[PDB]
Amino acid sequence: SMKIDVVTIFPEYLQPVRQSLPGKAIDAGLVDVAVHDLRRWTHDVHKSVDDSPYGGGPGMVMKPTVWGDALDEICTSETLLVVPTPAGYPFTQETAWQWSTEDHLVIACGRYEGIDQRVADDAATRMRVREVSIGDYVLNGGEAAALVIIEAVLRLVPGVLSLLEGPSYTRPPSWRGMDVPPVLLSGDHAKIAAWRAEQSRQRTIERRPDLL
Amino acid sequence: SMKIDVVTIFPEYLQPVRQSLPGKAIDAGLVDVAVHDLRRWTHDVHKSVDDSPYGGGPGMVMKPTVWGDALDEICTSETLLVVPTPAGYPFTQETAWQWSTEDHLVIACGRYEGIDQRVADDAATRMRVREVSIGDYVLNGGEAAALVIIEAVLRLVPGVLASLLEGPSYTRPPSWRGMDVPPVLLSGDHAKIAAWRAEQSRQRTIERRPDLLGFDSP
Ligand SMILES: Nc1ncnc2c1ncn2[C@@H]1O[C@H](CSCC[C@H](N)C(=O)O)[C@@H](O)[C@H]1O
Ligand SMILES: Nc1ncnc2c1ncn2[C@@H]1O[C@H](CSCC[C@H](N)C(=O)O)[C@@H](O)[C@H]1O
Repeated sequence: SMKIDVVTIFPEYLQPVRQSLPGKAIDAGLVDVAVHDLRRWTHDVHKSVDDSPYGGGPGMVMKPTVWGDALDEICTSETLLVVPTPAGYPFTQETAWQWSTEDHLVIACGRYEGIDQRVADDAATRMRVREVSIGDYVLNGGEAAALVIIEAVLRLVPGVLSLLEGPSYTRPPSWRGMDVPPVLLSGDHAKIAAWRAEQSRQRTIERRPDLL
Repeated sequence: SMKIDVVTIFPEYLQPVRQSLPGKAIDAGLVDVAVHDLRRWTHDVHKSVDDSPYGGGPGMVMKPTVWGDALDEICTSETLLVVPTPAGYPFTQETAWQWSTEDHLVIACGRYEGIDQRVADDAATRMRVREVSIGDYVLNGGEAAALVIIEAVLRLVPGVLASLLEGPSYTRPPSWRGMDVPPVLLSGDHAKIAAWRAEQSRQRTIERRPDLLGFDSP
């Protein structure tokens, strides 16, 4: 069984992935995804989640007192706390495999310039904390990153959801003047495998030379 | 003014586009985002969008005929056709800057094992086509990739407006749970604050992303 708790100021962002879980998996207790509005843990009538950065400059920083109360309530000693951030370690398929056998993931979704660093520092003294980037681009908030992480992790949990793969084809054999490569129809399955390997090599050279 | 069309067999999965920054840019009229159900272009009783691969292998491939009809209707020669795929060129901040100047993005979201390669090949005979990966992991579908791409592009479009990681940030109170904000940040010395932030950035980068500074990855 896996529990995923997401904490966010935009809880509606995660509702479609919640509803996408198959009922059989939920009923079997294989997976439970819960979403929490961070504003439940604000202190003031204005429900403030952010404040000006120490040292100056633009933007805002999310408040440690609010996040600290949220994580105190949601996390336990078994929690793996995931903090999406463009300044994080890379989230990769290896990470997804590792996290797919965790009992409890908590995803803390940030906004503005991120979460006051003492939140992660303090949490790390009582649980495991993982600051991760999903790619070399900047989002406005952690919610889209949470969606990517949830999808990549949960498709590796049974019954829930080096070289590049080459092109794929289906019927019809000829379409808009373009034929499916005839080798694929040849019934020479060793040759087909070699053809696919060369297609993957060429595609990796063209698109991802870093991988070779 | 930008137009983004998203084509998917799961249109409800794109509802998050109405939240947060993409939602506000939608409300401000700077961008119009339309989501289309690919099954609208099917003709059979069962609305079939997939068929088994040629050459063997597991899974299913999205049929070219249905996609070709959809893109015929939605795209023009001016369109930038975005095809998310883990086998694509990397989508990066540079890509986001480039696409932020485009008049029309169409995002073709795959499912199953992906879309028959001739769909992209055919589209490229009349428009620009970009097959892109959003990262070194595997999603079940292109819908989450579309949301990432839309968010990263929309925050750059004029009307809403480096090679290093940003260091840590702090806000009030100055002491919390016995944990202090670094004193330099409280000191008011702008030059010492700038130098500390630059050092924190470079130290975080070599620890977390040594590749960005030209060092081996672990
Ligand atoms: N590449 C990425 N990977 C994971 N999370 C990201 C991300 N890019 C942005 N985020 C999320 O979005 C939040 C704000 S981005 C932080 C800086 C600010 N957006 C700016 O540059 O002006 C982050 O704290 C993180 O939660
Ligand atoms: N890293 C990534 N970047 C962009 N899109 C991705 C992606 N991973 C998955 N997708 C999307 O999800 C769809 C199905 S994944 C495609 C099959 C894959 N070879 C597999 O291992 O099963 C793709 O066609 C693409 O639209």
